[PDB]
Parts: sequence; structure tokens; C-alpha cells
Amino acid sequence: MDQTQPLNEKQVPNSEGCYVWQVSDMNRLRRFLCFGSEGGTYYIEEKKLGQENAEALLRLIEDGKGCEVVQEIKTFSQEGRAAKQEPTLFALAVCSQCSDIKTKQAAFRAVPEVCRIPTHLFTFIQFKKDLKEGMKCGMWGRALRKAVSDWYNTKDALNLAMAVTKYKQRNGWSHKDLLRLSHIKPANEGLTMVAKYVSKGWKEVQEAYKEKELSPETEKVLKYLEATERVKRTKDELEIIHLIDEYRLVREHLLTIHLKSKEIWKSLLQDMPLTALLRNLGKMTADSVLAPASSEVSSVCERLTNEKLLKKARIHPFHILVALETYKKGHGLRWIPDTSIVEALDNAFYKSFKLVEPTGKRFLLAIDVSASMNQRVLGSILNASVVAAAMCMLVARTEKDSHMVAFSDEMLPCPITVNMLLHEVVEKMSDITMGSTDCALPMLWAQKTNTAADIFIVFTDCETNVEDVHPATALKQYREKMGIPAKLIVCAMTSNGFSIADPDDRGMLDICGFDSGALDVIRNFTLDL
RNA sequence: GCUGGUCCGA
RNA sequence: UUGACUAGCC
RNA sequence: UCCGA
Ligand SMILES: [Mg+2]
Repeated sequence: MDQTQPLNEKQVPNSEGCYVWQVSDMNRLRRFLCFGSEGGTYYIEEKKLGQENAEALLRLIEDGKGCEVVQEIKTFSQEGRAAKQEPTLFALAVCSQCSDIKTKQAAFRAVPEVCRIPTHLFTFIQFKKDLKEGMKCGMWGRALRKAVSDWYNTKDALNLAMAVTKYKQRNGWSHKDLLRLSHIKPANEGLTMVAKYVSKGWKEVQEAYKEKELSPETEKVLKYLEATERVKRTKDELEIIHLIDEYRLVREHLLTIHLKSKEIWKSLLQDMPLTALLRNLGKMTADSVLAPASSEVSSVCERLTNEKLLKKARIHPFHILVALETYKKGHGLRWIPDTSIVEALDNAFYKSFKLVEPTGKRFLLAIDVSASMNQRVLGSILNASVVAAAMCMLVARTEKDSHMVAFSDEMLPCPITVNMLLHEVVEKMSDITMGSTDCALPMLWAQKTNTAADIFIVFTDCETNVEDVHPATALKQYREKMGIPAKLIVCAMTSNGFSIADPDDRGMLDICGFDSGALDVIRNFTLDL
């Protein structure tokens, strides 16, 4: 009895034809939320992968778990546990469409909390448009009109003014489009002004409010909207700098000619929101606004390493990782990556995760480096082995008693250590992918060598394909031969529906890579909590 | 007063 | 933007 | 496709 044979009737064949278990639908939902389906996997094509997860979603709704789905989507969104928004928004769109009335109602109820910025709302609505044929249903019923109307009417006019000028339109939709389709009725004078600005433009608003009496709050909105117009009618460096300071305008408010100015950037740097700062490190370095040993460089490092703000702004470790890698590249533009910035990014990476108190148990961390793990993740340049290595570094730095190992169809030494800097672990890992997949190795190896481990964490895509015993079986053998209640945590690295964890074994757990809140689930499972 | 749906955006 | 239609609710 | 702590 080996992997090419089913262990029981509950097992199904994976992409290689070997037998594993079907991961639960709620668990597959989480994998989807964290990895999406873009780029598909080594075995499944993008489109097919998308349909598979969409199928699982519909199955959840059909099984009457639609409200649990929405709750899970909302939780991931609010806590920022997922690197990208597309998957959560696509899922919310499905739930808001054709689902049972309860599911649909919970979904729209979650719109304000899930769609925080215009880009989210625009993307959500576009997916509902794409789902319009496949789900045989229209989208502009009273519920969507109401949800969109509330999105605008429950917001402070001045804040909305910032939102509609910074994000005029994204992913196919503009605010004008939404107002036209929602037929919103402004809830106050500030909203009416903004609605008028979005629908007819500045000139219209100006003529509409001339000789008109306005509260002091409305006056603020008018002045702000005017500033966004004024900044586009001048090439004077100082006037722009003063408007930025005065109205806290951001990069999105400026013209191309303005972004060539080192001084405009320095003033832009003053109150640059966190994500924008992270993504423009390369640009500002090339322009010398982030000069070596400068005062800006030092300021930037302090912002990137402040755990409180990283959480507040919902900065995800994967964003940190991607930024780190491209910044280190030194080209995108050409620049000398600042070593202090590079060190701060490494530091922020770990801080971006939801940290927890250590358990003090013995962990054996095994990274799957088989050929399939060369698959790209989240449309980035980083493969699954690289991403999993980053997760291992996280766990290894949380649990002092951690041992890292690698494997394909044979055990291999791990070329990374707990003291390395992230960019270094990345370089040491993108040449390792090779060979077949034997997911039972870690447990078999530990037994053979008498290595004591309380927890086995295996980072893989669960596409095991060697004529060796089932990993579940290897785990059972380890428990008996070593006299240790070892547990296996399967850290999924894709959104396929396969798992080597035995559903009937309370000692085996399914979770997925780069869920910024995964360290919490691991701690609870480990401590039997 | 309210909430489901069809149409109306680009 | 500040709907049309339709189905229904208090 | 740039989440104002
Ligand atoms: Mg493989």
C-alpha cells in the first residue's frame, strides 16, 4: 500500500493520479483568499483553477453555509490576512449574487467593511458584472443600488472628496458610473456637493454654489475640491509644494511633470501613506530624496518598522517580501538599494504577521522543493518554495526549538538559517526546485534518524507522487516508534483542493501559506486549545 | 416608510 | 446623482 | 494597480 493506492473510500486522486484527501470547502476558501487562482498551478491552468474554487464556493452556498462564507471573507478582509483583494472581492460578489436571500443579505451587509476604498468597490462591481452570464442573473436589483448608495452616504463628505479625487476610476468603473446606476440621493449638503462634482465637474459645482450659503464643514469640502483642481493648473514647484502641505494631497492628485521634481517628492514623503511609501522606495531612492545616511532614509525606516502602524494600515508580509525583492534588484529606473531600508524591510516582514507567544515545543519544518514548487505565487516572481521558506523563517524565529529541512523525492539539506536576511534566503532558494514529490519523507526521515519532534509543519502543494507510504501513514508510524503524540500541520501553498492531512485524525491540520494570522491557528492547534 | 428583482454606466 | 418599471412588506 | 493610524 503506497500513495498510488487509496487509503480509504474518502480519498481521491491528485493531479499526478496519486491518492490524497479533498481539502474541506471552507479550507479551500481560505487557500483561495490567500493565493487566488491567477497563474494557476504547476498542474492546473489558471481558468480551470478559478472554476474549481468557484465550484467549491457554490457548493458552500448550496450546503447552506453561505453566511459562514461571508463571515470568513469579512474577517480576512478586516484583519488584512490576505495579500490581494481580488479573491475576497470575487467571493463576496458570488455571495451577493443569486445566493439564498440570507447569504445575499449578509454579503451586502459586509460591503461597507470589505470595500474600504474605491478600488475595492469598483473591482467588486466588475466581478458582479462578469458573473452576470455564468450565474444567469442581472446585478442592478434594489439591494445593490442600496448598498452602493450607502457606501457614499455613510461617509464624511471631506473624506469622500479625498476618496473620489485620489481614485477617480479603477478596474473599469468610475464614481460617475456608480452614481448613475445607483441613483443615489445625497444624505446631506456635503454629499450633494461631492455628487455634483463627480457627475458634472468642478465648473458645475462652482456655478452651483455661487452666492450660496454654506456651513463651515461644507466650505472645507469646497476648498479641498478646489485645491485638487488648482494643483493641475500650475507647474510652479512652490505652489504645488504649498498645496500638498495645505491639503495633504497625495501622488494621485499630481501631473506627470510634477513627479519629476525631487522637491515635490520630499513634500509628498511628509505624509505619504504606508502602502504608497513601500511601493515607491525604488523611485525615491533614484531621485535622491532617500539619500544614503540622510534624514529621510532614517525617517522611512522608523515608519516601516513600527508594528502598530503596519497593522493599522493592513500591510501584508507578502507586500513586504515583494517590495524587498524588487528594491534589492536596483532597477525597474536604476538605483543603489539603501542598506538601512533593506534591513528595515526584513524587520517589517515579521512584524506584519499577527505575532503570538511561543509554545516551546519541538518543530520540524519541511519545505517541499520538488519541481512543481517552482510555480509562481500571486502573479509575483517568487515561486512556492521561496514563499514557504519565508513562512519557515517566521516560524523558526518564533519557536527557538525549530529545525528546517527540505525535500523532493529525497531529503535535502536546507540552504537557509534563522539569522539570514530575507533577500538572502530568497537567493539561496530559487535554484533548489527539482525532482519528484514524496510528502512522507519528513516523518520517515525523523523516525529513521530518531529526531524528536512534537510538530511537523510541511509546506507543499500536496501533489505527492511517489510509490512510498502515505504521509498520513508515515505520521502514524512516527507516533508509535518514537512514543510521541506528533502532530502534522499541512501548510498549503496553492488553491488546489488537495490535502495529505487525514480528516479523521485530530492530530493533523490543514492551513495555508501566507495567511498573516496563521501563527495563531498553529499555536492553538499545537497547545490542544 | 421599507426590500427583492428587470432596465438605465463606461 | 437626486430613477423608470415590477413584485412584495409594515 | 499605491488601503491617509
Ligand atoms: Mg511536486
